[PDB]
Amino acid sequence: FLTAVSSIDTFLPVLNEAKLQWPTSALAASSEELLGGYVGSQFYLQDGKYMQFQIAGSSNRCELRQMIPDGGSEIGWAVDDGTTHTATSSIVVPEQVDGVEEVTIMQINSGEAPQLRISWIRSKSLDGVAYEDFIMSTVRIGTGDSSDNFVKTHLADRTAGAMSFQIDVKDSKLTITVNGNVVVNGQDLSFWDGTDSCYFKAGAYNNNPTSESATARIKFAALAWVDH
Ligand SMILES: O=C(O)[C@H]1O[C@@H](O[C@H]2[C@H](O)[C@H](O)[C@H](O[C@H]3[C@H](O)[C@H](O)[C@@H](O)O[C@@H]3C(=O)O)O[C@@H]2C(=O)O)[C@@H](O)[C@@H](O)[C@@H]1O
Repeated sequence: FLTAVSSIDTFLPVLNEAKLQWPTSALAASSEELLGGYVGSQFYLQDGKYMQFQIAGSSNRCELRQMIPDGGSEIGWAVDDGTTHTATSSIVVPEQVDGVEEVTIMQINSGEAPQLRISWIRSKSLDGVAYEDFIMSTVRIGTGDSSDNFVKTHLADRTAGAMSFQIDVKDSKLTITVNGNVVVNGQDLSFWDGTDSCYFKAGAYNNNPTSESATARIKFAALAWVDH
């Protein structure tokens, strides 16, 4: 028997502003369904306190997608609309099983391309330095495929305990704070000026696994998205 995330109060504010995509982008459960006790092995309350996402398969996901609150439709905002768009979370990333290589855990996405992904990464060299078992940001500065279209940053090595995140977008600039420490300040997002389709996401999006059956697993102790 699995306990529903909505059975406690911690996640109700964000569930009231999200739909869940599982196991792919096109298969969704509404905010109303989440508030109404949606539960499954893919999305359940773990140890009485974690909103836990699980997903296997290349590019599959179990992921919340920001909605207008109170039964509203899909949100779309802009990096340059004057409002500060903020996502906060507290995440326990457990040890990922063999075959899981990268798990996107928070995003800014849009109708054009992902402006930002925060992901757990098994192993990667960045700017001549090798990192392992760590949390990375990937920011798009163009629409192409080559590395010049991205800015990738080591944020923090994965910790045993919960790790806090804050993503702030204001006036075409991005700041990321991890465990209270600024790890990106004032990253330019002006390429995306006028893109009015941006939205936050969070959960587990499984990128480039080496096994189709290996299940990514991510635990949220807190998640909120706000505007101000
Ligand atoms: O050497 C590197 O830096 C790696 O980057 C690879 O190309 C990446 C690309 O930089 C980026 O991470 C992209 O991200 C996509 C993501 O995985 C999801 O599929 C979805 O969110 O869309 C993202 C996007 O298009 O922005 O994925 C590719 C990738 O192949 O994983 C390669 O250049 C490779 O050399 C290397 O692993």
